[PDB]
Amino acid sequence: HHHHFNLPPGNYKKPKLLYCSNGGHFLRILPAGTVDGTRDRSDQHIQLQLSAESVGEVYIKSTETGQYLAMDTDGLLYGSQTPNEECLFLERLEENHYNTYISKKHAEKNWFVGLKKNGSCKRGPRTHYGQKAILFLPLPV
Repeated sequence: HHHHFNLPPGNYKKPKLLYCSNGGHFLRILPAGTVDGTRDRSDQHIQLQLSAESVGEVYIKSTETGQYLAMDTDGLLYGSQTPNEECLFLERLEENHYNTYISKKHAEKNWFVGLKKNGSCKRGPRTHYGQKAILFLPLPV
């Protein structure tokens, strides 16, 4: 293990919106496969269904398009049509409150899912423990 094992409560029974406290954007996976964030709660591409593959390891999938959130070899988030190694994330509690998602594939490098204040996703190498960009709150749809 390269990381702690404090897990968030909550479950995967229903879809969620992944709200980033950094700028208040919801993670969004557009049909074209791009990933970013939007503050529009009415967006049809921010409803996500998480599922556990192993305790603390999850897939994050767009309920609208079926695409899986994934992080590529250069740390960019993209929507994948099919599940692969780049789609698994270690879901952990952070700051005794938030959910953080570490790329399983690049876990030794501490690459997280994160959104900047302007709503653009952060590239893996630019993320790290301590940032507000990596902190999310799963909200009901």
